[PDB]
Amino acid sequence: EHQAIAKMRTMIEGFDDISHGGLPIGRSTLVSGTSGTGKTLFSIQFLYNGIIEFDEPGVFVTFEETPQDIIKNARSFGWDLAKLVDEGKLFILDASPDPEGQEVVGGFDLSALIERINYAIQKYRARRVSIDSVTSVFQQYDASSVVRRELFRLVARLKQIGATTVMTTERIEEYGPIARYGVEEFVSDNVVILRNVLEGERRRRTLEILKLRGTSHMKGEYPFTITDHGINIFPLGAMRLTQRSSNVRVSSGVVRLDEMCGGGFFKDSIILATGATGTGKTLLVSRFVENACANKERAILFAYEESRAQLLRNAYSWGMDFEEMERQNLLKIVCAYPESAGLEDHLQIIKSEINDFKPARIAIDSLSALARGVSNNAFRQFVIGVTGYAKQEEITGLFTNTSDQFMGAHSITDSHISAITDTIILLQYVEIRGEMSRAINVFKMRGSWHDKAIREFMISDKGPDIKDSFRNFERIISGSPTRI
Amino acid sequence: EHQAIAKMRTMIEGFDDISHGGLPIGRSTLVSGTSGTGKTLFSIQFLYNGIIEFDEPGVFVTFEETPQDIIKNARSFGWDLAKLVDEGKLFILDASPDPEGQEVVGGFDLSALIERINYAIQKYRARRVSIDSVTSVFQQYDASSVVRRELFRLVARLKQIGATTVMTTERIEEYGPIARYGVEEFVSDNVVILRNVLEGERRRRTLEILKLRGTSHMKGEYPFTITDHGINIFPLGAMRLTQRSSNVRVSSGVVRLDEMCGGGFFKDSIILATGATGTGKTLLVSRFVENACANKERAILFAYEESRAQLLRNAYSWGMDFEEMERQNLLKIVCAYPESAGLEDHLQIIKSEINDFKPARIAIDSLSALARGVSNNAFRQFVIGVTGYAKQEEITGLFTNTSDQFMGAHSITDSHISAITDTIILLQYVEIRGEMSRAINVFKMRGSWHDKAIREFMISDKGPDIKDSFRNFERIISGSPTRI
Amino acid sequence: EHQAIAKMRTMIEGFDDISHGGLPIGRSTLVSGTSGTGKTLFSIQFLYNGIIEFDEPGVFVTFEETPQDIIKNARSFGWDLAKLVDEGKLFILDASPDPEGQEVVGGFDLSALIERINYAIQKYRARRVSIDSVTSVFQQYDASSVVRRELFRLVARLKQIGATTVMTTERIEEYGPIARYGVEEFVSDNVVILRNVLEGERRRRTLEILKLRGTSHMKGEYPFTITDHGINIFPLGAMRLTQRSSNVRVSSGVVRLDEMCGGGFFKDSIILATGATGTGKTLLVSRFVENACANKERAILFAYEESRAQLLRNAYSWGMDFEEMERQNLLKIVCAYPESAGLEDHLQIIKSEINDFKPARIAIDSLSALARGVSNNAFRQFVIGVTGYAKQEEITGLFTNTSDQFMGAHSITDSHISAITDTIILLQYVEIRGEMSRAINVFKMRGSWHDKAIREFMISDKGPDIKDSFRNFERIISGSPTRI
Ligand SMILES: Nc1ncnc2c1ncn2[C@@H]1O[C@H](COP(=O)(O)OP(=O)(O)OP(=O)(O)O)[C@@H](O)[C@H]1O
Ligand SMILES: Nc1ncnc2c1ncn2[C@@H]1O[C@H](COP(=O)(O)OP(=O)(O)OP(=O)(O)O)[C@@H](O)[C@H]1O
Ligand SMILES: Nc1ncnc2c1ncn2[C@@H]1O[C@H](COP(=O)(O)OP(=O)(O)OP(=O)(O)O)[C@@H](O)[C@H]1O
Ligand SMILES: Nc1ncnc2c1ncn2[C@@H]1O[C@H](COP(=O)(O)OP(=O)(O)OP(=O)(O)O)[C@@H](O)[C@H]1O
Ligand SMILES: Nc1ncnc2c1ncn2[C@@H]1O[C@H](COP(=O)(O)OP(=O)(O)OP(=O)(O)O)[C@@H](O)[C@H]1O
Ligand SMILES: Nc1ncnc2c1ncn2[C@@H]1O[C@H](COP(=O)(O)OP(=O)(O)OP(=O)(O)O)[C@@H](O)[C@H]1O
Ligand SMILES: [Mg+2]
Ligand SMILES: [Mg+2]
Ligand SMILES: [Mg+2]
Ligand SMILES: [Mg+2]
Ligand SMILES: [Mg+2]
Ligand SMILES: [Mg+2]
Ligand SMILES: [Mg+2]
Ligand SMILES: [Mg+2]
Ligand SMILES: [Mg+2]
Ligand SMILES: [Mg+2]
Repeated sequence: EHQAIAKMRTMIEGFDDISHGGLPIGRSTLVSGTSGTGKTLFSIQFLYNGIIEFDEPGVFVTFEETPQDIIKNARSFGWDLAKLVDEGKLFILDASPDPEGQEVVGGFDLSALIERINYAIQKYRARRVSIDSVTSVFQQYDASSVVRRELFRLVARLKQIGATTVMTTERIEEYGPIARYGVEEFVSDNVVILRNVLEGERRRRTLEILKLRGTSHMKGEYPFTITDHGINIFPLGAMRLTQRSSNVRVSSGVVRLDEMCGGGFFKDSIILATGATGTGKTLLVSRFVENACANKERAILFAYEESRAQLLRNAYSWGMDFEEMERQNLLKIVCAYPESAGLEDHLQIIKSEINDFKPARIAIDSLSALARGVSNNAFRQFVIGVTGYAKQEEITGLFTNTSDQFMGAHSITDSHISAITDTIILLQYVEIRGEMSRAINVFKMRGSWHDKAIREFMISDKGPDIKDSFRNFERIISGSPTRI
Repeated sequence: EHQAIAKMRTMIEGFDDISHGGLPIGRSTLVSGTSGTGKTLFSIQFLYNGIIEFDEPGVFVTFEETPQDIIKNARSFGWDLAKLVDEGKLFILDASPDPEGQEVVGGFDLSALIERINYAIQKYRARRVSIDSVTSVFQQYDASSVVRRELFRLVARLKQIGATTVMTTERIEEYGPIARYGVEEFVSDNVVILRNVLEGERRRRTLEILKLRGTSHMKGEYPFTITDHGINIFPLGAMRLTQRSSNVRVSSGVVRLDEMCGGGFFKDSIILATGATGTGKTLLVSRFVENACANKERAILFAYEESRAQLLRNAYSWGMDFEEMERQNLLKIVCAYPESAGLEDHLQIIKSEINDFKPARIAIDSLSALARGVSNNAFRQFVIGVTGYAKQEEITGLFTNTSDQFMGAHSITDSHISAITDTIILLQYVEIRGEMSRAINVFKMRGSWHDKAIREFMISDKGPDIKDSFRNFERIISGSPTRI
Repeated sequence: EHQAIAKMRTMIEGFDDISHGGLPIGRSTLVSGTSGTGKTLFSIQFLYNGIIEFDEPGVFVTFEETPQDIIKNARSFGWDLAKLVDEGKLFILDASPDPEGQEVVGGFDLSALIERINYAIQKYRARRVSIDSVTSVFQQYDASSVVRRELFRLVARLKQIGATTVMTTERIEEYGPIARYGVEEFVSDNVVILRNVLEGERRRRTLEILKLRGTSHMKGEYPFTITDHGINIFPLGAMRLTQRSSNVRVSSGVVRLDEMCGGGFFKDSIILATGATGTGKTLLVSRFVENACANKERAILFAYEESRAQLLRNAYSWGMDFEEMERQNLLKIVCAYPESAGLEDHLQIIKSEINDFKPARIAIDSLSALARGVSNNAFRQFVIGVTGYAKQEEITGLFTNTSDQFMGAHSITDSHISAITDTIILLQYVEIRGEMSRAINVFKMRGSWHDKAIREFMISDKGPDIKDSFRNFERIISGSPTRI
């Protein structure tokens, strides 16, 4: 690796990519954020992984949380630090005050502390050190100048010993100064900022490596989630554009359509189905799913508009029995409101379910539903994310999109995802003789030829029946054609 | 223990969903909010439910409000604490100052206080403790650093006694620091934020669990309302997408309509009637209510546009007698201006009326009326609300929508709810031979077949007469056809 | 007293509707706001209304203004305080400092005053007290901490005393902290905020009951005014949708029009005349107002576009004499530019005059003129106000609206009021053979059946003459027809 600085791996999903390999060894990383951002979690996970993956003893210095609590809280992610303390791989160095205390101590303690820590490190042959809430130590009565010396002194001796350190710091504003005293930022070798931005009553956690003296790294903010497994990062912009592509074809579930697509959809492709309410995107999805099961293949249907029940009532009405699909353990239906969590979550949920089910086909009914509230920029990042995972996973995926206006829609999508998709399937109403008839169309395909006709189609208990084109009409797209 | 972190239930409607079980046992939780946000209410309702639901004795430490008052006010919600005091189930520890104050009390009190609290905890075998305004205590002449210690101490000692406590703190900026000294947030293991956000002369009460060291919890803000039954929170993002579905139909009040819908509306469905003013949605709504009492069933009509008297005058003129409807106790008309309150409130009023009247059918005349002033995201949240609640209750609901523009409308809804609804009914004006005639169209029906025609219809004393389509016109969807 | 919180009416118009009863008895209510928000006025009008409505003596404690001025000023609203002081009903407890003095007199008088006050309370059998500018007292040299103690002592004492008080406080920002020391907020049992919101060089006073401990109240801000009869608040959200409705008919003033509305306008209804400039709204208004005089009924015409003198001319050129109308005291013209006062002030002026002339009919020439500048929500809130009052007052109302664009207007009103109105009349230009001809059209009626034809009409010295429809045309609504 062409980087001048030797790094250690956090083994924290996504972090090592963001930091181009992990935390510089022998240095210290300031990890700061507002309340409940995941600082303690980040540092504990840092020592944990260190012990489990590389047998690297760790020293956890705590200034506010009690050693029992640090061990009790860790059980939230099924981590047993008590077992590690007994094995002598983890040492929690208690430096929290006692509920009786006095006044004055943040100085010689800084010298006593260093000596304490050098003892633990030497005794336990420690390779990693995280210092949780150093902020609270000189949070006794100090100014910025006194803080710079004490921190620098701490960091400096830690570097002499050779310990790779992680120091947590608190902030009050999500975007203003990096840390409380506006001094930590510059004493540290590297700086990580954990945010938890509000905006729209939802909460989005992001991680940012602001600086790493010596090497490069990914810049900006990256979304993450805390789970029963700790921190989980998606470097959405680290996603390389090297997806495998094959000319393999797969049916859509509708024979006539497959012809229209010049032999069916591609396996390695993303399909977009757009049209106004009532056109039949939801239907098309059903048929897309069923076909994956009719060939003994798994498929997931992430529904964001219809209940699990309704999805069954309507599917049966179109024939195709979903009950059996789930029993045979070939079709897995999800279902959840887009307002039940921000995009990151939705993205992460979609991924796990893709891992705990090895789907060959996936269907997200209504991206345009996920687009509610969120800003366009946030949505497209979401669309690149789903769309990208699916691609690198040889997982054919059909996406749905309802257009904000029936008849007259000038754009295939109000979100402008169009270029992100390989094959687009357009549905639309046609006002013919006082009636609302449907018309299906294969607008585009990248590897195939595809039919260029705008066929009309009817929906029956049997399903979608693709008929013929309105040859004798003008302005079909307008929605209100003229008979010529 | 060798497991995660046990939680205690607060029985506060909604909160135990948001917290994934309730408050972390053996720990304290900082509940802070600006003036009048519900901090005290929350703390009394935490003790109260702990007594009345599990018989867990409670201690209430008060620092400003007098014990007599605290009991006086609880009456507001039909809470008799004085009774619980006598039964030794609840103990109100008066720590409030006397009208003849004295200097320096930042230590004697700290341990003298715990001494008392502990004494009380042991005496009444209290399981719950809630302290009101710990803020006021060091509001004598202290700085953040001194504040941090005192809380660290108060919090630490309570832990030792093993008390599951609720601590109240006051703010000053709805989105400024979480608490008065920007320190409390980091000392507490758990933090709850209660907000009374202004915005457009209206106030919206929300609740957020910023963090609970040790476990998971729903993130973000959640709207709640303080009623005669205390705090009521609506985790609008917790409602699952597991609504029950069936092929059971229900008439509309319009037989020709029922025909166009393939045999009537589904009971388990959401219908939406859109069109310009004058087309006839308020009509379709009455014709809906009636049909619910002719089959001796109970229905509620939430009107926000026309008064109660008018709804009657116009209903009689269409025939159907609303008078009898009410007497027979099968029909209940509410009526109230959308400006009379905020969305959160309206949503609740809708629900409580559904509970006290066991409705079969429900209709909201003009969702678009409720969309006045309020942002779009707030509205959809409302629509998802009243919509899913109905869906899961087996309630057949009809929702009215008045598109901003007569003729030319390119979208069924300006708000864009058309995708959350099951069946869409479209009314529109059609300029014919210098005349303004109507038309009706069953735009979409998820489970049924429904008529695809745009039938013209007249309105008389008898009601709505759905005639034929204009099979000899072009561009009818535009309002100004072209005879051919 | 083991009952809910009992309140005491302030008799301040509107306040008792918002506060669900009035100020809670025996408790102190904080009332703060920026300079000149009506603070003093409030407390004072609180002690007055008491003396004159329930003969409850009152004690007024002033710390800055002199008793002479407090009385001299009250004269601004026709309140002879001087008299009430004599009749021992009101006692003004001067507590203002003199041009000379000393210092180091902190809580010294705070204790002495709580006596002087108790004195006058018993001495005059006082039930209501009001302390104007408590803030100015510790505005000598205190910190937030010293302020919280002094206020708690005072409030506590007055509470023991059993007095129902109103304490005045000053703010510096309309939307920042509640009171100067951000401490009063929490010390008070009730907090009311008076705001004098600037915004576009226009000032809008609003009052808000932030909290009332132990009881319910209306949330949010509320516009109010300061007139010669004291504070006047309009609970526009409190107005119920319980308006009386009848099938009585009345005449538009245009026979042919009445026929079209199927027998005329309903007495209990609101008519909206919509059209581009020149169409003729001011004509219908003229005609509508004249008709109420022909039947010796009183009617008011609130003109916001044309002057008194001009209305006369143009109306005499149409026949109808407005001169006699006024002599016969059957017609009352108003006239004022919308720019001569905020919506709040207009709405009131509209109401006051309706009370000083018992109108049976009402005409507002150009709602769209009142819509100038003001935001859309602030407008609808004015429409609903005027619309409602008229409605519950059995007064027939005709409101005019000029659409922003002539020909092609795709919406009746730009402000969207159309769903707030019972009867919609639509005037429009029709380009036929290179000439601009008119057309009248009864868009909708909630009771009657009305005509659906779009009839062209012409204006002469006789007034409006409704002719025929354009049966042989196409795209009339558009304004640029096509003959078939
Ligand atoms: N199993 C879990 N799943 C999801 N979230 C969790 C889980 N366990 C803890 N959390 C969340 O992790 C956060 C706890 O923060 P954490 O313990 O990482 O330290 P911190 O927020 O950085 O600092 P502080 O000590 O000031 O709270 C909380 O927001 C909490 O809800
Ligand atoms: N049994 C059936 N027989 C005939 N037509 C049906 C039947 N079921 C559904 N349909 C038709 O299909 C439409 C249902 O739309 P569908 O579920 O396919 O998804 P969509 O229109 O793409 O998206 P959305 O959920 O927004 O409606 C109805 O509007 C209706 O015309
Ligand atoms: N029965 C009730 N129904 C509706 N709202 C009520 C009722 N009783 C009280 N309220 C409202 O509840 C709020 C009272 O807040 P509460 O006393 O619980 O705590 P706080 O204001 O956050 O803190 P503190 O009381 O110590 O100042 C006020 O907004 C009040 O008007
Ligand atoms: N007795 C009647 N006979 C014939 N037509 C009537 C009668 N009453 C009302 N109408 C017609 O019905 C329409 C009334 O509309 P309705 O009250 O049904 O609700 P809407 O148009 O959907 O919404 P809103 O009128 O509140 O804006 C009028 O436009 C009118 O043409
Ligand atoms: N007759 C009146 N008509 C219209 N406005 C009036 C009349 N009398 C007084 N006002 C207005 O009323 C307000 C008087 O405010 P007031 O003295 O009651 O309280 P304040 O200014 O809020 O606080 P403080 O007087 O303690 O400084 C001013 O804005 C003034 O212009
Ligand atoms: N004596 C008259 N003879 C013929 N037509 C007249 C006469 N007076 C006015 N008109 C016509 O009536 C129109 C006057 O409009 P009017 O006063 O009725 O109000 P408006 O058109 O509704 O609103 P606005 O004030 O914006 O013009 C003129 O544009 C003109 O065509
Ligand atoms: Mg934190
Ligand atoms: Mg921490
Ligand atoms: Mg769908
Ligand atoms: Mg309280
Ligand atoms: Mg309407
Ligand atoms: Mg209506
Ligand atoms: Mg849709
Ligand atoms: Mg002033
Ligand atoms: Mg308070
Ligand atoms: Mg005019």
